[PDB]
Amino acid sequence: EQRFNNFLKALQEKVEIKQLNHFWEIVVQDGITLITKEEASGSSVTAEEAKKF
Repeated sequence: EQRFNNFLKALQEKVEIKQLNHFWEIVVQDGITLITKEEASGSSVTAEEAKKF
């Protein structure tokens, strides 16, 4: 859970800089579901609320 969670955070941060003809804007509007890492609690929910927007 935690290793893939921080990996997901790293890769979503990385994809959040490629400004192309199509990019993570679709992933932005994909915020209808879990788009931020969550391991058990604590830093998980805090990072979720921080990266919700």
